Amino acid sequence: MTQQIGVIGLAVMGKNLAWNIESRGYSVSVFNRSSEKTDLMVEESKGKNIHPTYSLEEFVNSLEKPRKILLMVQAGKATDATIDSLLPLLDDGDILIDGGNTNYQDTIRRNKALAQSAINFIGMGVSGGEIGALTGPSLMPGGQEEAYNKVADILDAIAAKAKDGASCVTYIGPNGAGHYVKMVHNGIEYADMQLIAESYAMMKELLGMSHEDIAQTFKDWNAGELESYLIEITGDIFMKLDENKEALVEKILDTAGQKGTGKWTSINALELGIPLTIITESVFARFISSIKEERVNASKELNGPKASFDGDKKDFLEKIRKALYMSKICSYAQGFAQMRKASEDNEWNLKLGDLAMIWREGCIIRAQFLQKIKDAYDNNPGLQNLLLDPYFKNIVTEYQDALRDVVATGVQNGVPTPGFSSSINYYDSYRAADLPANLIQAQRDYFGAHTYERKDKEGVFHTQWI
Amino acid sequence: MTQQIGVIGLAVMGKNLAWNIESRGYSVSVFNRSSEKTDLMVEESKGKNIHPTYSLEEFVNSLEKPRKILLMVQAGKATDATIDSLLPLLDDGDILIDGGNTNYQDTIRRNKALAQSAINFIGMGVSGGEIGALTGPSLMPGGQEEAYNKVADILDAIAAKAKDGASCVTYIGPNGAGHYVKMVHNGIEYADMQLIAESYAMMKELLGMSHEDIAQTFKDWNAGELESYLIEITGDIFMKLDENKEALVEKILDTAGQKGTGKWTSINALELGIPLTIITESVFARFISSIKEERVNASKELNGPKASFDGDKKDFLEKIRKALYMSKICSYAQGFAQMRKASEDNEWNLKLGDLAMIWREGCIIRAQFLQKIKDAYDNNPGLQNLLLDPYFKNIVTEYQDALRDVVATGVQNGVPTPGFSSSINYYDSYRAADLPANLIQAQRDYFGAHTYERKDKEGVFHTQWIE
Ligand SMILES: O=C(O)[C@H](O)[C@@H](O)[C@H](O)[C@H](O)COP(=O)(O)O
Ligand SMILES: O=C(O)[C@H](O)[C@@H](O)[C@H](O)[C@H](O)COP(=O)(O)O
Repeated sequence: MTQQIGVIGLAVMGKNLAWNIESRGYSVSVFNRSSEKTDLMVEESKGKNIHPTYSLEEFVNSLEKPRKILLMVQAGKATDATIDSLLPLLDDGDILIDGGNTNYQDTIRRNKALAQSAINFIGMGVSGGEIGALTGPSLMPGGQEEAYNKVADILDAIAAKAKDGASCVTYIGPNGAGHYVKMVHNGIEYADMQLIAESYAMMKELLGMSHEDIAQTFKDWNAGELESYLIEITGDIFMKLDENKEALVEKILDTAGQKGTGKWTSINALELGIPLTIITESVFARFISSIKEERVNASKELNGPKASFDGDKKDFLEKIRKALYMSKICSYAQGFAQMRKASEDNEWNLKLGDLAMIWREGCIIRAQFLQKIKDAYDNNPGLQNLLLDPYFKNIVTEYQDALRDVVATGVQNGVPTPGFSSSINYYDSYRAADLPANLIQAQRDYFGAHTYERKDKEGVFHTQWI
Repeated sequence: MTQQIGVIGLAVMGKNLAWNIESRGYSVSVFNRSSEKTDLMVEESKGKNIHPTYSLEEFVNSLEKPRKILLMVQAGKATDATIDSLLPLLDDGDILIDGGNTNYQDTIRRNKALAQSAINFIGMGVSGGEIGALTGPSLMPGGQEEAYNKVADILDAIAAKAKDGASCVTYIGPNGAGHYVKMVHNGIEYADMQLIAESYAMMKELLGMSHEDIAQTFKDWNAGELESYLIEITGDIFMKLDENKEALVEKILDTAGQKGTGKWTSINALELGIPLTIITESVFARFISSIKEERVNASKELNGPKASFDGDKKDFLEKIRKALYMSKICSYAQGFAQMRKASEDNEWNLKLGDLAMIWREGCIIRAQFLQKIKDAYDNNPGLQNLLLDPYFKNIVTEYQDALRDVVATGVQNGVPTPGFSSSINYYDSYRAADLPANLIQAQRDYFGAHTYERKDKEGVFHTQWIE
């Protein structure tokens, strides 16, 4: 008479999640304010246990208590509009689940407001794309821990499974913790794609490699430690030829699009005081990407060196490979330092090892790399920074020679390497016992009387320099 | 019996500004809610036309109308609290001037709310420090234009005077444009200091020079095109001694303090879609400087190359100079691109040439470099980007060779150069006709079906990439 879970908003992401839930033996109610999308789902659901509803009242009354309602509607005001309409129809203990690409600060607000109406609110990050939602995504749910455990069985059944069987879902933390770490996953994803793009730019501009050799190189890289979904599809992309047997990717306009999640991570890092240089450079790299016609006009006015390489290209290709793997470690080390601080500031008590665990499959950044981050936190739960992990430390201690060679060669040949440059600069600053920040403190004391501390004496000092 | 202008908040900044005003022949009323500071300044103003008040009602009733009130109260709630209590006592046409380090969005809110009660509001950036506030600071007032004109004489009197005879103050724009431009100034200031810090880092760790040679180099640089207040005081700083013959700068804790305007500029750039890489790296550089204990522990676990240099040090030191000057050009170009975008979105109608004009003196980033920015916009008011100005373009055309050599050398010797690196990366990215964002777009279409556009034909496309 009543279904076990309900899904509002039946675009392709909501349709696929509901179908995923139904494929595991659960009964699902579906509703869409525009009932035409409900009418096509039912025809695409011949045989499936999908119960359509054509009103919020009928939808809510269709669900067993405590009601489990998954919100898969457009982010922003539509989500708040759907919440406000449901609130009069719900009963105490009902559970709302926002699976959209929501800013975590809105989730904090909705969770706080709804809780005063005795209503549970789970903001859940969902990663994996359209195909990921239909077969097994990465799921980052945050909110009331008790309400999570009441829906954990459903989430665990639909989530992607790692090679050790563990489902790629776990309780992240209170209120907005889930949507927060989904935002950080996307920020990490930005840097992964930009580092691949810089490897690609070096192979094309500096080495003059054809699209076939570019694809084969990424495939060879994918058979080793760099194995990842993004590197896999990068190999497939350079295989996709077009009308006249040319690389289709070479005819795509170089203007990188964006939703909020990219700039949101960088803004949050700045607010928290975390040096998220690599991801931020990637976000900034998308900004420069978008002013195409301005760059086209600047290319005719500003000259640079002509890229040339007189050495062994296969040896240098391997240096790019080392540079890519080391830059991932530096980028992830920054992203996990941000989550550690956000956990502390928001009192989320995050378990960073669990985040790497649920990112091993389902999500876009999924890679064997994620298993070694989990190994890092499994070996040392108090690990203060990824660079200090014994395995990762041994890598960057080795690969730094190739990363320096790759950056310096890119700079002398006019090939921009913002992600590579940021990684090596992060490694050199983080390991530096003494930075030139003492001169910054001396200047601020000069013109602003901002005082300073000393390296030998303890206390606060001010100096009349002139 | 009445005064011409009033100052609320008598810490050092509000004090010196009140004394600056009084030094020009104006009558100033002063107030501070904690009367401790008020009693002290009346002792410090023996013989000066300073009328002290000891209640908000007495303060307002002591000023001639339209009343001109300079608020120098702690930013945030204390400033909004002062406005809320002043409002019932004011009359239509009165003018409030907030001169603290205020987030421009707060100024937008206050201005529009107070406009509904016929109260003018001016958010004025103040740059120059305590001494600069006493003699002549840079002033960036934003608000109602006819409210600025009724106080323009006072501001022009107290502002620093460039050697054109022009004062370092202009009507910046409506509402929060004054505090916005002040915020970008501080963001630019962060980068100027980080670039100087990197230049110094290359001298100590790579070239092995000591404080004597480092100081004389910055003075040598300050005689040429790089002449700036910041580079000048750097040379002075590397000469202050421990009284045990040591350079005092070397035993200062390398944990850079920071306040809002630094990260505010980067956060704003990220909201506007502006590539502010150099200022942002400098903000991030201060963050990583703060975890000193985390760094000293990493210093014993993460090794790197032993910095060694064998070539001609004087040629390379000159290369560092060219690297510093070109990095400023890219950094300022990013900052002035941000301001151009911000005025477009806020209809502020900013005149960037006037900004560089009033930063020629009084402010912290003041330098002959800012005459060239003024000369750029005077040469081309529709300048797309400072890098396209013929003078700057010729500089970066030649200096890019040096900046590459410095960045490559520092990278090979483990000396971090985040400002130098992001500047040459900005140059190579801004001038790149074709960037590798085509691959990023292809990937976003692969896993997200976000679709893409093409270079040859036109329209929007989505592709089945794998079979
Ligand atoms: O599926 C995921 O892992 C992420 O959620 C990501 O795929 C996001 O949802 C968009 O697809 C890309 O976002 P941008 O437009 O910011 O690249
Ligand atoms: O006069 C100026 O230009 C500034 O107002 C200055 O006095 C301010 O104190 C710092 O430049 C801000 O930088 P911090 O955030 O490092 O203080």
